[PDB]
Amino acid sequence: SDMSHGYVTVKPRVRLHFVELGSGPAVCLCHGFPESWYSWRYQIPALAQAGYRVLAMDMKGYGESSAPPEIEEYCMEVLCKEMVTFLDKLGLSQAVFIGHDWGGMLVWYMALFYPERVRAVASLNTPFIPANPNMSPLESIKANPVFDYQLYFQEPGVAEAELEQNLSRTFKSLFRASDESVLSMHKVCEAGGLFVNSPEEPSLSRMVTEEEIQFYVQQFKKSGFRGPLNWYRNMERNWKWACKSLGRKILIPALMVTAEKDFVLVPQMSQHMEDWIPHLKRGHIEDCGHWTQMDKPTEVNQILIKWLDSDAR
Amino acid sequence: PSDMSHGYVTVKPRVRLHFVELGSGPAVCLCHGFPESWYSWRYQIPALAQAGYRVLAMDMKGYGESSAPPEIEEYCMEVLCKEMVTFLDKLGLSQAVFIGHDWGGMLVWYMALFYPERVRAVASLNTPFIPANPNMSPLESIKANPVFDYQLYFQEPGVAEAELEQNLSRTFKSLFRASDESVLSMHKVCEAGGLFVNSPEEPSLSRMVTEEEIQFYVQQFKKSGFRGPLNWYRNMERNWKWACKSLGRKILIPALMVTAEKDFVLVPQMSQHMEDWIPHLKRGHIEDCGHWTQMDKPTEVNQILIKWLDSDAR
Ligand SMILES: CN(C)C(=O)Nc1ccc(Cl)c(Cl)c1
Ligand SMILES: CN(C)C(=O)Nc1ccc(Cl)c(Cl)c1
Repeated sequence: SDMSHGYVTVKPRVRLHFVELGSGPAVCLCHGFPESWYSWRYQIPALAQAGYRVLAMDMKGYGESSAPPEIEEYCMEVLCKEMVTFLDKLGLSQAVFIGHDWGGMLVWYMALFYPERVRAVASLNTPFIPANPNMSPLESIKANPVFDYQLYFQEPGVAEAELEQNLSRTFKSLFRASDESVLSMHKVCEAGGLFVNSPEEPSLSRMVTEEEIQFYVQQFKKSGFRGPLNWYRNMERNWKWACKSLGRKILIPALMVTAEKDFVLVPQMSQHMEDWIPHLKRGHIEDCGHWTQMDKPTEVNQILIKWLDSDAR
Repeated sequence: PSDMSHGYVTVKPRVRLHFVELGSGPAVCLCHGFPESWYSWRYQIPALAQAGYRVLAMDMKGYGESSAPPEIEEYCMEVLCKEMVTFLDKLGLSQAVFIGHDWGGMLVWYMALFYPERVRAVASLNTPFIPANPNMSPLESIKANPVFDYQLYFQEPGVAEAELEQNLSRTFKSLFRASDESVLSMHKVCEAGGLFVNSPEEPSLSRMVTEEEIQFYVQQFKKSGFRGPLNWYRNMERNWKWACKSLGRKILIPALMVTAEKDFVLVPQMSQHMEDWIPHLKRGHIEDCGHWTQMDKPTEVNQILIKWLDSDAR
């Protein structure tokens, strides 16, 4: 309510919500899973004070944005085309796209398929992986044992039941520092699911407060986890769309920000990205887990502003 | 509306302001008049955005999707201006160019007077800047010129509301007309019954508007009615008292005064000697242009606004 709330209808059933702060070049912030525009809480005033027009999104299936139950509505192709329509209705020819996690995956696809609409691209934790035309996306998940949670997120209604059971428990178990993390994502089920080692009433992490956790709880009461989980349920569709580009390079200015303690989106996954992205710049945050914006907000703000002032402007 | 980006800012616990947003560049805040909408800037919105400006076309307090409290005090220039400051604060805008028409034009002058640090540049269509006379009554100023008789008719709450809400399609078809098509006789609102006495039950469509454009204003005014819009007129003494607190000071920021040759209420002669109080004042004049400036001559408005923005606001 201290924020300016924007609403853009991209499709007759799809309406995208965003918070707006500041003046200057348009900066579109895209959150990950299971997040909110609120994940960019420390970045919003910092980027606006630096001289940028901040557009922090509530991604499709999250918060005040439309959440259709259809799985097909959450493929990279549909999501990217909606983001282009979002820019068109706002009268923006270009925008700087900064994404984290699943938002980071979206921003790379936006830079690859629509470079004329992306002034500059930045990604927190998520690397740019060029699709292998000879290897199946299911084979890539099963190769590394750490991605076992993704297979558990495939069947609709299964992960939804566990994540919606107790919202306060869900966010308190997920939004933790790496040394405070008790998640065993490498071996999901036996029965317990994602939160087996986590207790019924988990302790509050050093990054978040009770008020911050309760904000995500209220937001996820509106639509649940179906929409957010459907982002994982389009692995074959996204692989086929990424194969359509093949060989082409992202020529626009780019930033890759790696997190030292992110065990799922490891910094080593970002290697050789400069071969596919010639104008790639690098950022690295030590003592930083998966929840980059929450874990090290000061380091994120400094890295983003420095790059925006030199490469995006 | 469905093709537009819709923004919402809660300025007070009971007051929420709606706006349409288009383009990138310096922030340009468009403020409509009475009994209008953000839609009155329909020709200006894509034109200023294409010219390289971030357009914020307001639904003023008491109109459309914006909050409409029944209280008269909520529509005085003091409350309205403070809410616009809060609107800029929550959007993270240090400054914005303020372009107003009619009652919105009055707002932009007060915004430039009391808050010049938040106004990059000020522009007004038809509405002049008149410094309040401390030794002259506000009620006597309206009674001096016979043309402002309709304002006295707009004072009693519920009276004008009943006539304006009776038939919304008839209301907008009788008001939104060119000067040569105008059937209104606002100088004698006492002898006859209402404002639309000379107008027929089913008035003809004006050369400036289409049937679908008239239908938009009808749908918008079904939400809150005419109480909120008419309360802008019911704060004459309160607005005069606030204007007297500034007395002596000049508007030092860049300014533009756009006069309309055929506006019989906000006559171009009312804008005379404005440069004495506004040193950096620029001028614009549209011939064959009635009260509904944006509606009447859209191409002329766009050209005058773009030329002034590129030279005085940048
Ligand atoms: C494919 N991607 C980006 C993910 O699976 N990200 C992701 C998001 C949330 C969590 Cl809790 C985990 Cl372990 C990974
Ligand atoms: C004090 N002002 C600006 C007005 O009374 N403006 C105004 C608005 C609408 C109409 Cl129909 C008329 Cl006659 C005057």
